Amino acid sequence: KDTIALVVSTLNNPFFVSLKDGAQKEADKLGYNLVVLDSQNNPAKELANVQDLTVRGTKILLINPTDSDAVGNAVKMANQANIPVITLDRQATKGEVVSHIASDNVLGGKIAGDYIAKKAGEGAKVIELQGIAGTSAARERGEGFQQAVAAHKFNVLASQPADFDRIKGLNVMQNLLTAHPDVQAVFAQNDEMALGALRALQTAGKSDVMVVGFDGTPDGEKAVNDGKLAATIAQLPDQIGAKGVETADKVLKGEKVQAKYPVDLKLVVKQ
Repeated sequence: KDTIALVVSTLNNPFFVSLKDGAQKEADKLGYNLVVLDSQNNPAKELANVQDLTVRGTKILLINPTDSDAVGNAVKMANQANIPVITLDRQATKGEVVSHIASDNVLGGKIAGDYIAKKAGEGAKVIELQGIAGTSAARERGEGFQQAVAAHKFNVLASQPADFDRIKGLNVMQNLLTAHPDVQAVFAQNDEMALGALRALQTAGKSDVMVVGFDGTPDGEKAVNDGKLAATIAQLPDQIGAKGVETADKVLKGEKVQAKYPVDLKLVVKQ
């Protein structure tokens, strides 16, 4: 029985427990023994986990980095030991990686935009609240939304960062609202920003302006069920873990794998 190892950023969040669960079910299904190591959101422990795995002759390393920049050296221990590395959710800035499996953030953003078109109409006047500048999530969600901006002929009144934060989402939306009162819809690159933006619009007496979030968090999905948030984009973390294990399998069977395998996601609306 061959062993596939999974170094997970943390098991303290439901998102990553699903990622582990999806990886476990797929591994069982493909006939592998999955060794799971928790990094406890600490790069030093992640580094120790990868070193432990190298000396125990692991065939492939599935690693969900605690941080893209900090994982560099952990990937390098695996690279030198000749253990193929596959990243999950977060990319590794440095180090040789055979494949990266994450959500299809581009499709996510396009989905959000298509929904805005469905409810606000073609050529709608929209505002976009971006995530932290430089992060891959903000970049990919942004280009996905731009695909919907082109296809649906959206007029983007404003597009500014709110750094994936609820308080900044609130304050930025407040500023943009007064400067662009003709806004018909908002696309926030995470539920925190969307909720922040919702709070801002509620305070100005503008709950007729639809807000679309992203992430499918407990708070985000709750807001959709209450009829506050028009929608959210839920990720499928279990599918990231499953696809990662399957890609490891293809690598172990002597196959050449794609660099990326963007995982599908779903539009969450009321009902």
